[PDB]
Amino acid sequence: NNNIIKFDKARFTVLTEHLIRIEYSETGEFEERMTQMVQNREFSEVNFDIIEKEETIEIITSTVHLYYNGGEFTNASLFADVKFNFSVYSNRWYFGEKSDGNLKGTTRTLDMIDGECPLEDGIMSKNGFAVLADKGKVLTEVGDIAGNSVSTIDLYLFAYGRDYRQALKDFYQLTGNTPKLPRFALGNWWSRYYDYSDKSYLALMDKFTDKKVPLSVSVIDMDWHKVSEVPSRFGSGWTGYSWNKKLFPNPENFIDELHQRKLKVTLNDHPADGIRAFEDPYPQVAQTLDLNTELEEAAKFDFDNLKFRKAYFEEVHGPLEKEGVDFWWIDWQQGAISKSGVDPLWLLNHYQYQNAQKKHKNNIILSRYAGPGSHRYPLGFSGDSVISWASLDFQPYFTSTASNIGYTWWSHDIGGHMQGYKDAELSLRWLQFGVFSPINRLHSSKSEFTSKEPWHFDAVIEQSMIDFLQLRHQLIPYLYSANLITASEGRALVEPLYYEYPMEEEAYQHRNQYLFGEQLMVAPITEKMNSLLQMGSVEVWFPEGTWYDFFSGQPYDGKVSLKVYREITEMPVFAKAGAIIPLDKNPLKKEEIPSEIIWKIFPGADGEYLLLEEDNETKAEFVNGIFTVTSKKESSRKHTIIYGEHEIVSAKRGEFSIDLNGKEENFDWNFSTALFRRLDIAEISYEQKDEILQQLSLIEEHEKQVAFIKTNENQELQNSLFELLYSGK
Amino acid sequence: NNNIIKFDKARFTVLTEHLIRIEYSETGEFEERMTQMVQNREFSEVNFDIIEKEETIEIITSTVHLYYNGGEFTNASLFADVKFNFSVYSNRWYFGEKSDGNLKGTTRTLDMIDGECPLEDGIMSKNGFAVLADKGKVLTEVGDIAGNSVSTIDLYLFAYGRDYRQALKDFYQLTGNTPKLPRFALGNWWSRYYDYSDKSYLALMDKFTDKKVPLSVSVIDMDWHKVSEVPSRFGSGWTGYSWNKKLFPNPENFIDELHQRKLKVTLNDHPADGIRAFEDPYPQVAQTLDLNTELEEAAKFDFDNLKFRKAYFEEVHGPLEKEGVDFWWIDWQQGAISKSGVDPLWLLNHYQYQNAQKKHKNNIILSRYAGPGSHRYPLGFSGDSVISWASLDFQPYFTSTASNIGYTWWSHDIGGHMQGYKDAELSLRWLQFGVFSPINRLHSSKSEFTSKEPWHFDAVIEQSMIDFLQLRHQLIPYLYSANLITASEGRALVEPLYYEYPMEEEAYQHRNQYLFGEQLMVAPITEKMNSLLQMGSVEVWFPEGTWYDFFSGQPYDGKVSLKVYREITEMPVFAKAGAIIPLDKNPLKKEEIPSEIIWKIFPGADGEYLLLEEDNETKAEFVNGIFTVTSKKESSRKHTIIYGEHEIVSAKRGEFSIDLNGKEENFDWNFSTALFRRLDIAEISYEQKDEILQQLSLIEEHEKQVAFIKTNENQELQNSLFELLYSGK
Repeated sequence: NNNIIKFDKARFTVLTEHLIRIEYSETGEFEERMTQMVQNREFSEVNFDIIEKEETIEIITSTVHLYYNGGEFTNASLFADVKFNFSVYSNRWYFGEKSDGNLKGTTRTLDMIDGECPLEDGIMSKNGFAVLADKGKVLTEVGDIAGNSVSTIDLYLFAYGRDYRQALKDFYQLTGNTPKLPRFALGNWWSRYYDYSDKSYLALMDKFTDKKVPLSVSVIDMDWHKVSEVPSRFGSGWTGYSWNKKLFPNPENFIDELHQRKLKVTLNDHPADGIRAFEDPYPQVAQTLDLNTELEEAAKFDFDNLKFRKAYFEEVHGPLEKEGVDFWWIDWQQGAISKSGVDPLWLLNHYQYQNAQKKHKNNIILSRYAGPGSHRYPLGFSGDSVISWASLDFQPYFTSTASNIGYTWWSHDIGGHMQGYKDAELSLRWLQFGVFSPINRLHSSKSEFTSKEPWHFDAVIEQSMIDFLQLRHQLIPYLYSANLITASEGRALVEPLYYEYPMEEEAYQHRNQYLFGEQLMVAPITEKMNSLLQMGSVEVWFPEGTWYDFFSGQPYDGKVSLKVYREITEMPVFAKAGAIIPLDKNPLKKEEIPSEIIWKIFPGADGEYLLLEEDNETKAEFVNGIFTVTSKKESSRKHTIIYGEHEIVSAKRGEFSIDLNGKEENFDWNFSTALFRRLDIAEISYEQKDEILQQLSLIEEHEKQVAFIKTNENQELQNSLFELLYSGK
Repeated sequence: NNNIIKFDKARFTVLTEHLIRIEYSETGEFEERMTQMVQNREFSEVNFDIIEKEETIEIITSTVHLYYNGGEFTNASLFADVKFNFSVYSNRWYFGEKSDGNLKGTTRTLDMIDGECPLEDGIMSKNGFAVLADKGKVLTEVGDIAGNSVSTIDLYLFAYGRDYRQALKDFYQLTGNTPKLPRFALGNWWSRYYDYSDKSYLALMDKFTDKKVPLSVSVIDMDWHKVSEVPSRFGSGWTGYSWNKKLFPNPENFIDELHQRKLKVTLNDHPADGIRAFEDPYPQVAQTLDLNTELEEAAKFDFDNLKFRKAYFEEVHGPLEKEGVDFWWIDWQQGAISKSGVDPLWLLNHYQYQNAQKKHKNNIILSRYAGPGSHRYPLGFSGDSVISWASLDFQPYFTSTASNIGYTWWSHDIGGHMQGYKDAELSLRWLQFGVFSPINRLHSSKSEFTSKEPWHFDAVIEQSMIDFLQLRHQLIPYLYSANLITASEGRALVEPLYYEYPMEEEAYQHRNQYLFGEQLMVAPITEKMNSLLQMGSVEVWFPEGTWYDFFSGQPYDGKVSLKVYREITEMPVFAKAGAIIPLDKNPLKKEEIPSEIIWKIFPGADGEYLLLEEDNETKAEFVNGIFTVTSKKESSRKHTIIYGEHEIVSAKRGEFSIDLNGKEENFDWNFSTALFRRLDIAEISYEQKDEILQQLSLIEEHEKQVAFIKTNENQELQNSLFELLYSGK
């Protein structure tokens, strides 16, 4: 290509104006094969300039000067200046050195993490550049490990400035797009490390139905297989591939019952102790792998070994798949050691994801993060988080930041995995976040005390959990459409604020705040409520424009940073004037695609929404007060229209256009009602409640209502009252 | 041997079913010579299985699968699975990696340690396996350093599960048994970093006698030699080999006076500055080592050098030994550097222990820990601990954990060495521990304020210290018998609870609690007393069975974890029903072996005790209430029998049998007396004392006495009263 330049023992490939591959080869041969990370180096031709001398080369694009002075790559011989002024003297990359500015990415797991842990770098930087080292093995054409690259140094310099979305799109072009998820992945999952029987698991699935909680996925954790029944001469029962016949006497019939309830079924797989001589598949595996059965030779876990992988997929998983297991939960915690030097977690996710496509279209796994490019193998499984306010407070930041290395389908144990402390409000706050996260999978530890069942809790917590779990299914149309946008356009469902607002300092100062698809902005509450107010709070940054609480219609004039207060049953989620959000009208109804969609419109601006589905595209447009719905293909689907407060049209078939210029724009939300409710629940003096209600009702001028609350001795009560006055301004 | 297998460049030796040597050699030659650590690889033949293929080998014993995949040893090529289920996924050893579970061992020294310090691994693990790397030099047949092993990797995989005592016995078979100590080592030692004269040292030894404190050892610290009198051109006076003639004008006569008092004598040796030209032995050493005397060439410390070692033993130590020095206190603090790569501390302990056997049978040194196998050179000397409650609180755990690397004769500075803070109760608690430790050596810093003399303190502390110092000499028969059991059977005097109770979780949760020989269980108090109770406390785990306070007879029904309270003058030490403890009846009487033994019997079960002595074995048996004493050889020894409370037989000669079925089984200890004493000393309100005494006397039902104390506002007083109610149940 004209986009390739060789100099001394180095090779430079200008992939985009903002992305340069940098290689070193001792042997004069450079690597064309794919790697664990890189799937594609075919990019459209771009313009750049070169200054090539006897001893030095300079490559010049719109955004970077890359310099190479010959010899081995050192911090002195290989370095780059960006053509940006985001910093005073952090604008230079030096080979092998770290600079300030990296917005971070993700890490393997939250196992044993109570609150924060360190993250790896991503490709996004406030200073406009990042280097992504390719240290992986080469692949063959069909995707097996081929050994060591002949490019013994192979780097990708990203110099996208603060065009983070383009950086991520081009990262997906280099490393491969995220595959499409199946719609079932986006519903509620039930999971618990608990020794259910077939009977008690079905009873619980039937109780969810009776309780009006919709589920898409039934997880069965490790007590599906033998555990205490494993003789100790074999080691533990952590790894298992044999049903516990007491609990599951007829596994296929049990899985058939979950399938009749329209559930997908996954089993926990702890692979590290392989297939030992007590296991039901051991005689077949022993025959295939020529094991010494009289010395009970184990088929040890070895995902570098083609014959082992084949026996694992065909003879260990295969029989369980025939019984109706839909996909695999790979729960790998036993380290990064293999003879090849490839992390066994990477070998599991890569080969198991590929194997899962044989039985079902667009199938998934559930496994931990295996490094850059491992987004090709959804879903992410963060693991054994400690049950704490601190863990919840980290998790939104964790989730949105992961988009910076393209890993956009994290599934967290909703409510936390293990250890930690009981607090029903923590459980409820965690579920609110989970509903507005990539995947909503309830899971817990082996404790008798950690079930995430809503009815574990009091009547208030129970009803709120059921409400949010129903909301998750209402959101599946929006989630599935965003999923197809991830797969086709390389846009994350969960974005940090700085993707949309890269030049706004406040977009970097609200770590737990994020965009959720294109129409919603979420600010989860991740701190225990103030008992004096009976409300939790978070500081929300409202960008320029008019924003509405998604639930209440409470309005906010951006741009402003404002502390917002919500009761434990309520979550801060916001939509702009002109937002159009589809919702399943029948979230409890078992059906492949919604028979009815609610179009929820926020007045005050034009807008539009494209609902992508398996077999259709439906465009909702709101222009000069006219709402129009059209689709590629016709269907019997019935559309409901909600304009602000009011249901305008109920269950109307086919394409149509309705004029909403006539209709009531304003939500009911009003200062006086909200004021009365905040004062009423507060655990403060009745004399203070009486004085605040009286004075805020009597005082007419907005500035004097604010002066009145400014004298209040309760500082947090001032901030709560200020939120209502700001919304009522 | 059939117990030897070669594969690729590796050699495996199956020493036991649970112990495998693993070697790598580039040259095809493997090491048969002894090392600093390993003295013996002759073990009886054992059965095991092999699966040997073209590219891999598996060795299978009753407890482990060892795998080697060929090539250099890496975490991928060399690894082992244990045949135990003590953990879910910590059952695999990987070459060069650490696993969870190690119960730890010991470290060189407590120099400058205030409380806890990190310890090295031992051979014991809760998960059932440990690797002990042999990184030492090879020895010649006679025990000199021969250079580098030809086994450039040489490892010992221990896979004993929780059979910790067998692991330790087989470690002693590999590394050599601990030698027998001499009986004098087990008595009280006096030491102080203080510039005594011959006259003032003898006066102090005569004051111990007048004060009824028995001593076995007289330590003379570094002010024995010139210190301030050393010209500064030579460096410091820390190293010295020349008597200070002002303080010791006639050293042999002074040592003769200590010998007439039946004391053994040791001098501090700081070896690091060698033999400099001012020293009394320098002219002889200079002649032997061909030094340049007109340039005052020093004989620098060089224990790699055969001629230096010979001149050190014969011409430096030899003259002081002729004056009557019995053994050497090696106080080495000057680092681990030598030309050979052997730690100078190891060279000192190895060669000085060997040299000490020339002048006396079963002689000792006193020196810091020099790594695995250095138990062959007793005694351990932990050094310059900081005087603190924190240091004392670490020391029992430190001492029992050291058994896990076979280093079972730690001598700690009793009361702490230096710095820290005055607290007479800390001094008394420390001496209580020391009496129930491997060695009871009182020692202190150069301060005018840190003497460990009992009469330094008030009359209460003084009497209690004298009482415990007398108890140490009463215990010498028991200690000397345990010493011969260490030397002959490889059983530690001090064991962690988990040696006896490996499957009891509570045996891992009482770090300062230990077995002391086979008949006593000790729970030292290592925290300042609660001034409200005037008592200190420790949580004691009582194993299954009936236990008695060794001192009071207070009973405890196991299994239970119970906080116990003792006045500062009292120590928690416990014996089971059926325990038989010999005691010297005449601890102040200077005599080589006790002329009279008290047999202290705890009623309620059968038992037995074997008293091993220099020239006799005496068996005490208690079966169906009949007490029998027999011996290999006859003697004039007189036996006293104490059955629970009562002296049954006084000063009876020879073999005999007495029936104790007739005699009073029960101790005097009673709830009411103990209750009155705890309330009486407590610094609480008299109204509370009156109400507790009245209500606990009136309320008849045990459950209602416990309910009454459960309402007490003083939580620690509740726990103290609960201990008495539990013992009275």
